Amino acid sequence: VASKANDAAGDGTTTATVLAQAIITEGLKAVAAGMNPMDLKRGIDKAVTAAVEELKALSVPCSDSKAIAQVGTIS
Amino acid sequence: AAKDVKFGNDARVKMLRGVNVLADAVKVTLGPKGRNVVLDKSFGAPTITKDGVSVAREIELEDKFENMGAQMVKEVASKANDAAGDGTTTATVLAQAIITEGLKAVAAGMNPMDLKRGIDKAVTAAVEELKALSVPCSDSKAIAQVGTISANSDETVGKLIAEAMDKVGKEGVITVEDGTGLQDELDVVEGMQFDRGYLSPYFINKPETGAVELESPFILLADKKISNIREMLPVLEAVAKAGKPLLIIAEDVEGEALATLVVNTMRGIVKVAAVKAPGFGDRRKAMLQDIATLTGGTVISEEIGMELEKATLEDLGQAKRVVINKDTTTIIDGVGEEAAIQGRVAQIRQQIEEATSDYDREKLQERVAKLAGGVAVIKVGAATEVEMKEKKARVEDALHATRAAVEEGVVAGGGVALIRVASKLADLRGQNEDQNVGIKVALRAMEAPLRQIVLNCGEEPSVVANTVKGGDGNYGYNAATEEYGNMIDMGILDPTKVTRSALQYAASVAGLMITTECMVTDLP
Amino acid sequence: AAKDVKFGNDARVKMLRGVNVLADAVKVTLGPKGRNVVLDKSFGAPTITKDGVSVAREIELEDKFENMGAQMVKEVASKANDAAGDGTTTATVLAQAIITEGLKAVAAGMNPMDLKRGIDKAVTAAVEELKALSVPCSDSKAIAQVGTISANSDETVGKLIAEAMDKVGKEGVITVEDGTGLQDELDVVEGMQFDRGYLSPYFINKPETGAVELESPFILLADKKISNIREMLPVLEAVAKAGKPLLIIAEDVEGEALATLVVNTMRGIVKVAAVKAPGFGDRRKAMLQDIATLTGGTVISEEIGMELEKATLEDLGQAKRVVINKDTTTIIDGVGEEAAIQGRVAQIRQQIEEATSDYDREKLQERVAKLAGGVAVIKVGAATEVEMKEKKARVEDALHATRAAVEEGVVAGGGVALIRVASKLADLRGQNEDQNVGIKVALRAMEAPLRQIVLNCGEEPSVVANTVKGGDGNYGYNAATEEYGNMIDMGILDPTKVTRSALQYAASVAGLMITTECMVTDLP
Ligand SMILES: Nc1ncnc2c1ncn2[C@@H]1O[C@H](COP(=O)(O)OP(=O)(O)O)[C@@H](O)[C@H]1O
Ligand SMILES: [Mg+2]
Repeated sequence: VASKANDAAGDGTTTATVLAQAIITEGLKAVAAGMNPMDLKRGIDKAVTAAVEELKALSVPCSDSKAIAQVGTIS
Repeated sequence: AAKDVKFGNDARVKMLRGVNVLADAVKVTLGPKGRNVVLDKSFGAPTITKDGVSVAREIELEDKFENMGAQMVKEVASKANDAAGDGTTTATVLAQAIITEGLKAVAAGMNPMDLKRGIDKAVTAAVEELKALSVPCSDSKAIAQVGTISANSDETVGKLIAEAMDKVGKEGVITVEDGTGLQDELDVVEGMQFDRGYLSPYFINKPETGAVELESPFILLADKKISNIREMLPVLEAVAKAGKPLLIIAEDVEGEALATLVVNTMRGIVKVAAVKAPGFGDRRKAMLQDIATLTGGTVISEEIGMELEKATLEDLGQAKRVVINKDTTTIIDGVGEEAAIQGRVAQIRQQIEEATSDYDREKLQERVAKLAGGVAVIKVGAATEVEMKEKKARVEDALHATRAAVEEGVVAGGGVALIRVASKLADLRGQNEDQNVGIKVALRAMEAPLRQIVLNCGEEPSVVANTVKGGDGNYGYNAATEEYGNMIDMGILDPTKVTRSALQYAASVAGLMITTECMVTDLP
Repeated sequence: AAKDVKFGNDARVKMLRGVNVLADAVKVTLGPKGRNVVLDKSFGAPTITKDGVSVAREIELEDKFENMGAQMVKEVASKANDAAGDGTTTATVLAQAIITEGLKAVAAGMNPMDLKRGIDKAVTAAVEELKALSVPCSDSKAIAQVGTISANSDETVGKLIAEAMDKVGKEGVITVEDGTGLQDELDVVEGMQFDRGYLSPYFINKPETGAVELESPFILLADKKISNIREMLPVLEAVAKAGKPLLIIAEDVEGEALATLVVNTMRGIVKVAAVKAPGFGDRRKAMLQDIATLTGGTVISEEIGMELEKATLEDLGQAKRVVINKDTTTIIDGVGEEAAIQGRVAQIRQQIEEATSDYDREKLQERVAKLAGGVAVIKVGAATEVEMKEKKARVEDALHATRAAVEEGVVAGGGVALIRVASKLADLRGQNEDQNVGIKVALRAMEAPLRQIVLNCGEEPSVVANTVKGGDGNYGYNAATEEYGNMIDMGILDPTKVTRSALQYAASVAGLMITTECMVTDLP
């Protein structure tokens, strides 16, 4: 995850890693509760396809020099 | 003594294994078709047994901790039996079922406090459901019914119990003695029982019952706390040369004279036993005087000046028998004059005229009850001595289940009742998703006994379980004959008390463990 | 005996682990929703408990050093309880909090002596803040209030305490006895209590209280130091054949006769106990004569010629009860004549006319007080014996918290008070940057109890902590019901004495450790 995140945008690799550790922790806990892992997956994926649409909706264009300097700086 | 302390997970894992060894050894004996456990015995040949209570008693593990696990379940499952008359194994079997699944849950990273809540709810709910499934046992017909079944199809055992209850009441005290002829006998006789047990296990002279049986002994009725053995020497030397046992009823008996009387009996000259007096404070005064009257004995009150050093046989009470156990003393046939016992009744009955409180009226009534009410004795008749003390044993078994059947009724016996109540509350929810798991753990635990009976029989559990669940009420599987039917009709029943007690007691120790964070014990 | 010596860091690391095992085992039980600790017991089934005092008592480690750590915290937390009535656990939990964080600091290379200064300031300041947060408890209404809450919503317990204090004063001696009926009783009776404890723990006959309870014993009032057991043989043989206990009050009792009386009771014939006389020098003369008068006994002064070999029962005093603990003796109902006790009062009252010093006047007054002031006894009534000695226990609990509430008032009980005082002094500075760390270590240690209560309940600590901080005064979280509110209104309160004591005591041992450079012990 950490690696692909990087080939993709060259940033957010830590975030990615943090999310994965988190999906895994929680998911495995639910597998121990006796849930069906293939469904836990389908749920996770549905949740995500939805999240991505949500993000594309929150996204506002970054086009002025100030905004660009801001992403640069934060990075 | 330096201790070994274990925390959280370690603590609980040790506990789990401890309990598993207990349960795995004890559970294989559950059905009507249990497997054998071989129990070594220092001298001579080993013991082959299918009796869970016997197996349990032997379980003690090397790993302290692991041991503590096992000993904990043992303790509580024995209490189940203490209060119900059975279930020791069932309780253990269920105890494992919750502990296993709950304990996995905590270890997976769910909340212990919630898991307990869920289990506890699931139990509360099932206990209710049990009351609903429960078929009453109230009339003489029903009494004799559960008696006969509980005594293994023997219709005459059912009869004798029904008759005893028919004579002294469902509450009245019924005891069992060895029979003198081939004929059964039922006699009612002046006597009494009170909720007070032996002061030392070393008083037990019938190891198989965990009980003290004393043959027509003298009874000492002191009123002080017997601490010194000195007060005894006159009375303990008269009842020595009289070649008879001696029962002591007083405030208490402190080590100084207790530990002496203990070693004095367990391989020693005068064989005796002592128990605390019934009641406390202002009650015990008259409550002890009642037993005096009943046994024609004299009460040695310090508040009058008399001491135990100033006492002879003429002061001691007398009764043709007396049995003590863990927590009950019952005296049988008191030599106290009829003119006296009926006289005391007249005194107390009058005293009820006071009616200053519904507590005082009811408390004086309980006293009239014990005294004039009497004790019903069953003498078990048989052809041979082997048959005799065997039939005698089943009569005691049946009496147990019947007293229990009266109180809370009976239900499907094969595990069935538990399987049933569980499939009923299969929507049950909590608030935490963690409490759900709690409820489910508990629910699925309730299938354990049936699944185990079936397994022991060499049949498929899942298959029998599923079809028992498919039904309703007391429809079940009779592992003995492999037919489905109405378990009660088929004569496979447990008193409600016992199935409940088993469950509640299993649940208690499981919750306790699921919430244990620390464990302290001695160094290996 | 060759020793093993550890220095500086080694020494402290060992100490830390020692304390951590103590605290980690004891702390899991803190809340109204504690977890269980399983405590093995040689024979029989283990003990499951949520009682930190019980857990602590068992903790002793193999690694000496590590053990010394644990034992040190144990000592000091028990003193907290000694002086306040509670907090044993809380003290431990806070003790860890400081020790952990302070001890990291020292190891990081900061100055121990400053770290102590900072902690000690933070504490001094918080103790003040506590006095400010404190709500008084003075009138009968307030007494009964904290009583009832401290006795678990039982309004009748609050009443009886309020009534007792209403009879013999907020100072007056109040004891608790087993009840004879169903009714509570409150009687005032001639007696006395003085700050002097048993000479040997082996005198304890009630292991659960760590106390000596003797039933209407004779009282020996010697005036010399009892060293030889020879002086005893006449009196110790009369009180043997009298079948009664015996209390000894004299200068002291030296091993020669102490160690003999010790083994003479712990599994032996005459069961007795002895304590030192109250006061020293010229005071003890009359101070002992007071007890004589009160018990109608004779004082055996060597300065008169009488010896203990020249003493019979007629010389011994008498009282219907007497309880001794670690450091208190209180005698209940002395048989001394009214004409005598009132006579002695008249003698002493007159003697106050002297008024040569505000020390002599006040000292003769304390004597009049004990003698004519009397002792108020509560008899706890109940329906069953189990209920009885249970209710009796909560009455003693409540009495404890009430005596403490009177002295220093009450505050928010959920850890809350501590969390509060901490968020108040959150600017506090020292001079060393090292002293700051000291203050901060201490401040943040004050959140430990709340954080822990919350944790034991399975809720988030940080979140509950933050919102308790967000409020004012006695706003807090009630872990039992999970509602925020006014802790005092909601009936969750600690006497101010106990919260303070706990804090101060934890702070003492923490600083002691942070300033420890060497540790000497025996070789493994
Ligand atoms: N001032 C700040 N306060 C809160 N979040 C910040 C701040 N500055 C940067 N971040 C966030 O921290 C995240 C960290 O980026 P970084 O540490 O490089 O993780 P990654 O490798 O996943 O990019 C970014 O997602 C950004 O949103
Ligand atoms: Mg980044």
